[PDB]
Amino acid sequence: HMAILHTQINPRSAEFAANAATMLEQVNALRTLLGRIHEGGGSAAQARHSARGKLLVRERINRLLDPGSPFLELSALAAHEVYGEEVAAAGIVAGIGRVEGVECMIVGNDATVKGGTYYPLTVKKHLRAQAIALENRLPCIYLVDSGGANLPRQDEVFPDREHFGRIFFNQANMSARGIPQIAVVMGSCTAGGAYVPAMSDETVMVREQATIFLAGPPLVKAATGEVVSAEELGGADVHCKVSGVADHYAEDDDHALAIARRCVANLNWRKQGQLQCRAPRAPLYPAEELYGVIPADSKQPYDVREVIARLVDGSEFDEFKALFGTTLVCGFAHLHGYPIAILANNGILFAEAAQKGAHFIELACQRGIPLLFLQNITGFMVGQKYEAGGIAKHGAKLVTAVACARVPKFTVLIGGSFGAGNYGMCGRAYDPRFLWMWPNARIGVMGGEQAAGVLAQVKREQAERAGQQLGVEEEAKIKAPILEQYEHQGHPYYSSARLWDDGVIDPAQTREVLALALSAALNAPIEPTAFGVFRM
Amino acid sequence: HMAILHTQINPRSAEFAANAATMLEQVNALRTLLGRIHEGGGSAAQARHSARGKLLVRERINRLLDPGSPFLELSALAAHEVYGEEVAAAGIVAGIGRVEGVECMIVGNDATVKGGTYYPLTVKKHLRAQAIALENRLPCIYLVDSGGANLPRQDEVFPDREHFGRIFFNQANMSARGIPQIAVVMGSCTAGGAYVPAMSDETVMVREQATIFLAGPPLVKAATGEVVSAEELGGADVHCKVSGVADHYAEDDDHALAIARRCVANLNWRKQGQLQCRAPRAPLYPAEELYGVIPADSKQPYDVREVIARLVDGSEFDEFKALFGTTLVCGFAHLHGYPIAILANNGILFAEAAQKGAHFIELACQRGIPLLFLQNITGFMVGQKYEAGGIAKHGAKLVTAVACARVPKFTVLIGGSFGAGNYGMCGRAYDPRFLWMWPNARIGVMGGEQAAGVLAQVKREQAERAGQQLGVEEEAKIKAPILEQYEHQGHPYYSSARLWDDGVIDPAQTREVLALALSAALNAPIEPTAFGVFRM
Amino acid sequence: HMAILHTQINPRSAEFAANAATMLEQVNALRTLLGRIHEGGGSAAQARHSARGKLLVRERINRLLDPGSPFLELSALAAHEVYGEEVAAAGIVAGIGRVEGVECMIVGNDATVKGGTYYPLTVKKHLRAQAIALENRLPCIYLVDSGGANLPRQDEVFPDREHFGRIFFNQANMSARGIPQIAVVMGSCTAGGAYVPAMSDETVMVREQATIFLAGPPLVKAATGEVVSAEELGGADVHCKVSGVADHYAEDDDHALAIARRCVANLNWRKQGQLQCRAPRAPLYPAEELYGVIPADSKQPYDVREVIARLVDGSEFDEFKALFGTTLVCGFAHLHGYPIAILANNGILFAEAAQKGAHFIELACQRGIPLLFLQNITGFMVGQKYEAGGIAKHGAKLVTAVACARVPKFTVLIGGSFGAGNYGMCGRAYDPRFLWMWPNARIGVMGGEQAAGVLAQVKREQAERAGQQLGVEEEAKIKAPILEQYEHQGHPYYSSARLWDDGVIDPAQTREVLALALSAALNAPIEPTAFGVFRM
Repeated sequence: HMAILHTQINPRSAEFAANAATMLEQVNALRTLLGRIHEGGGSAAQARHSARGKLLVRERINRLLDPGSPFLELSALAAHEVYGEEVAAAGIVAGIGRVEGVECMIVGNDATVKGGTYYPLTVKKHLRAQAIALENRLPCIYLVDSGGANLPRQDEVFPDREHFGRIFFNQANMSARGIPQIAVVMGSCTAGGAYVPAMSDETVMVREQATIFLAGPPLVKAATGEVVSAEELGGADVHCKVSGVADHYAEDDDHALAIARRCVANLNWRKQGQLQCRAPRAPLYPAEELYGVIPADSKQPYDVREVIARLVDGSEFDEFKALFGTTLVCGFAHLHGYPIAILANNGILFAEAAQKGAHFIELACQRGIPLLFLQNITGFMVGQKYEAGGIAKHGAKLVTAVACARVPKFTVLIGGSFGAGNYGMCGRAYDPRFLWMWPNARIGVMGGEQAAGVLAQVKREQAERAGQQLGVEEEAKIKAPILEQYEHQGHPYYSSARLWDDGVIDPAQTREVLALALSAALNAPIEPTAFGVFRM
Repeated sequence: HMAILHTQINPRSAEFAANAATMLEQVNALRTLLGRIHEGGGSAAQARHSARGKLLVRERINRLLDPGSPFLELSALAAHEVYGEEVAAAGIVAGIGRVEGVECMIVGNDATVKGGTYYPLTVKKHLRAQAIALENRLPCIYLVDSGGANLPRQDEVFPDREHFGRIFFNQANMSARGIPQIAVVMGSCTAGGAYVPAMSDETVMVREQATIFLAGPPLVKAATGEVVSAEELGGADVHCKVSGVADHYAEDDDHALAIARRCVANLNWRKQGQLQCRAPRAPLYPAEELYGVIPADSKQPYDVREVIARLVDGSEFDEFKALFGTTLVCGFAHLHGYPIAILANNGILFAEAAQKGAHFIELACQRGIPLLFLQNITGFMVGQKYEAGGIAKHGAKLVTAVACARVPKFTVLIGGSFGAGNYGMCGRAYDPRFLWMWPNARIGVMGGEQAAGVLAQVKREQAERAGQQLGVEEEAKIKAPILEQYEHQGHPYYSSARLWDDGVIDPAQTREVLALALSAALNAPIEPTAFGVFRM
Repeated sequence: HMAILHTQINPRSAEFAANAATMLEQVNALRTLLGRIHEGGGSAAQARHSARGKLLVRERINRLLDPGSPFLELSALAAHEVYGEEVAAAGIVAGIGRVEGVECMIVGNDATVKGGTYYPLTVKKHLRAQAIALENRLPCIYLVDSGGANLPRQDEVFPDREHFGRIFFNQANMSARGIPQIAVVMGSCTAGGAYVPAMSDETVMVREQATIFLAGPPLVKAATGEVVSAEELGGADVHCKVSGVADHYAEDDDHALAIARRCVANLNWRKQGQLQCRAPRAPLYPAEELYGVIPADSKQPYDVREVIARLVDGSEFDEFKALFGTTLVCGFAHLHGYPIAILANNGILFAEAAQKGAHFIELACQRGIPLLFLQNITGFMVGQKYEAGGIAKHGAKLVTAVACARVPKFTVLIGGSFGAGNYGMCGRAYDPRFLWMWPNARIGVMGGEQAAGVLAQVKREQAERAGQQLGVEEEAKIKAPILEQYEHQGHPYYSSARLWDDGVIDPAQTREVLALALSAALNAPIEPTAFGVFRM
């Protein structure tokens, strides 16, 4: 009770309503866009797929999952506005859900989106799902239905370390670590794509539908003159009865998914992570109040404890160093019964805030407690006295602690994510198990207004050094392209299309997403931490 | 002696001379291009740098290295023809050489190239050098001299996992593993760049020259009105005497490099890798004969043992399964006294060749012997009988073995690198410690001629299904853009500019590069291998 | 060469001569006192011992050691001026020397000193020798010749954790760790003392001389009326032929020592510690110049680098953070070829000096380099701004680093050792492998002058609050007992008598003692370090 956060927010105030209006405009747009993405290649394409007697990928996932199972979908906005045409969800629906009680990473190709072909971001998404499965020890189920690669961009799909070949490196190394690899082939699987089922531990194929071959009919004809249909070349009868490239023969998609559930039921699976949990308790304030907590003006300060109060159990928060380095709020809580250690920005980073954050992370790592980072950061304090005071080495303490911490880390961008502050708050390069972004958030090497000031601040010198002065409209016009660049490149949709995050989410779903992610992370053991040299 | 490879090549034949002419045209072009890249930002830029009393980056590396030390330079062709202007070596010179007898990874910014600013490929190159240092346990020395980031492309430099923030994640985790991180600041170091020295274990700064600050003079003026020079804000006096962000105060570049050598002399360094070596012996045939070994026609078969004979000690090679799966040559040898296990393409991959290769890799992993992959691969055999014979699962055995092998692996692309064959031969996604490409090599998801045939093979159908036939010139014109795409995207310069490889090399330097790489790899221990499930 | 320390000291100056006079007065007194202690119980007692046909303990050690072997003697000043009578070296001569090439801890009772009975400090000395053997992995050889315990002080010899019973706990646990325990019984061994040979792995006894029994003749007579001589009760014939309490029967002391050498020759001993060493080089300046380096006034500042220059190889020293936190000098060197990391006081501790020292210790622990602490410390800076600046938490960083460091640590008190500064500089509670004290050094919770000021500063208030003032002689008389207390309790002889150190040494022998200690420490492996939470 003494740890309870008492809100100073009034859901009925004019300020709260203005904040909610600004946030809901973005949340409503996100819901509408996700609804469109759910349709894949669109009505006509979905109809052609169903006419082939195939279940759509989202229906396949629905039937694969235990009835009523939550599904944490990853990167639904992948590829949004990137290519010359729509490539919904980058052509793959991926996420974590329960199958025979086991949390599995499910990756399914959407053949209604450009025939299921792999664009550069399709590869990135398949690889990110595998990184999450490796880091959290999640059995993988690949629902294969892909017609090939985006050839005009083959140089961005095939050769490098993070290109298509890495999918198989990942399958083999996960299998070697005892993380089961299951493939369900439900359509085309050609050339290197054949290694998805061949390099899976168990492989199911749908008869008179699925095919697997290193070289398809056109290439066989071209190279040998041999004429053969896809079914005769590599259909289910060939691979389940003769070659053994597959292990289970399914009558149709529904049967294939039921066999995949049987495969999971026989994994003898045991979760290895352990935390001291409490009975879950809900926060004391409704999640939808988060819509009115963030000021409509992204530069306006507010008490980030108001966000924490709506995410944690019983709105209880035991704050660490509450009166020191007050621009970084740190403290312990529970979320759906799991103990968590929270770091949340509450102003510009000062050296004392970075010192505090590093010490707080040392406590969480000593105790094996997961870390939650709530980012709203524009930068550090500036000026001669701050640099002389060593702000670079104090920020370094925080970054070293974040980088070395081995407990599961989770990051939510609830406001700005700019410059070096992103690193100290566990941005994407610091491997939080999952990173999500709210619809109001923005990210960039610097804020657009700062970047614009430099082109302006400079153009003025070029004018003065000519006995002239820049006018008001003149300066506005000079700044325009830069402001536009940062708003475009920093928008949640731009970030999410490129997988700089695992999803843009409705703020009111933050607690649910974190609860599913924490449970998933506990399939793997909580590891001890070794810190590198701290520059004192 | 019984293991000696007796050549069937005649250095005086007309065929050998034709092959040599074709190869030397490419080798001569590579040498000329490397000579140009050595000049950095060019004559005028190098002159402005020297007039500031600064040593050029390659001269700094020359003085840092032990006298006479070989230097294995990484990715000199980075960024070639990628941006709208020349960005020589992507603005960083990186490589491995001896400093006080210790093999160190040296990464130096070239301030004569766009002020040392970080373009997207500059970040990729800095990260690749750190991956090599982590994987081979090499102390790192960063010669910092960078004016910032390529802002128009900030979205490709800053936010994601493989962007700028990963440099610090890497420094901290290497420090935690006991791989020393040394920074020598010799120019500008601003914003997030300040974390290079702040997050190094020991940091040297050149007085009245080097500066370090999270926010520079322009930003301090804009935010507080405070006017301060770069030297007063974060010069060596400030950071060595007051803040402690730096640890060593240098009088000039020469002194800074001498202090860096003292830092390495006190690392108490011991190499952890061990192999049973023999006294080194040279091959029996001159390295320059390699220029005439590769047929001028890249599609013409030749005996790859002729390449092996010119790379290994005494030209001795103990071949494994010589008469089975003969399109993949496998065997043991020594290179500069180090035992190695070689896999080299000698035709199209058949199931038996993949079976053989997987078994051979099991022997090398059981014994702790490094693997060398010589790639010249166009694909697998095609047709109904090959797919029914399980070629996909036999290829899978090879890929699983390559992916799981924990002994040091090295890959040289000596011809084609196409499709799934790239994976089984340890392409970039399989983490060979180093991967190099010869000047005649080509890489792609498929060969340009195969891709062209599909657009053609198809356009003919569209014509026939119209009672028409495609003419000879008509077909040539249809195929032209595809052939061009694959030759452009598959050229060694295109691959190397993007770091799909660690360097395009003169074939005659292959043995030397491999000897330096093998020695470097032995700073780390040789690890045991755990294989995933093999699909029998 | 660039790392060479160039002295600013003139061996011919008047100041140097004054310093040397003050130091040599103390060094000469120490040599004379050690010469007296060498005589044990004195001429008559040594004569009675020799008349029994027994070799004196120092002659036994001389014959046990390899010819020419150095001997690092521990705590020769133990018990000096503690009891009502002389108890030279607390009745035990202990130290490390080579026996059949193996560095062994030798502990020999001196039966000429109070019949070899154990006074409280005799127990402390025996236990300290065993702690050094356990921590450095040194085989132990106990030359037993003790008549019992100092009964009037039995409560300080027998019951507690650090009392006599701990000797056997130590023998058993060292044997369990594979650190050989060898006993050579050369005189009396009674009651609990019988467990020295019974709990040794191998035991030698001198015939018609050595005896072992849980209860001697007087007690057997008192309890059973049985009359038996010591020889008949527990002589060598009884224990080597009948009971098996001993394993080797010796004709005389000389033979017993030769058998002990055979026992060591068969230990199959291998040293487990490894460092990257260099060829040893002498310092560039004579060791005897150290006599003139320390100012005659213990409160006068001097450059501690002048001490370092006369201790390390080639007088080479690579200083870390030379211009920051300048009151704590930190840097790397070699001593008799061994790499070492030195921390040396050079003024009052400031927060920056403590930060620097903690960072320096992190480097030494990361690299596995032994630490050398040269203490001359009076305290930390005082006042409101220093406490507000967090001096307590910055000092805490240094103490945490010292406490957790697992590399071998060595401490030499070359001046003051006062208050909390003692802890941060690796005082006795921080387990340096060895701690020595120079003859000019002083130790205390605070300096005598500060303690005296408080009694005075206070007595003045009591006088003023009475309308009176304290006179000059009055104040001097008030301060007298306190100044006397601290000079008496802080003198090297007082510390050494109580084993707060392992020996008071001639400053010119510091390098030799450290070289023997470093070699000894390398019998054990160099262990990695785990730091506790650093309070940032």
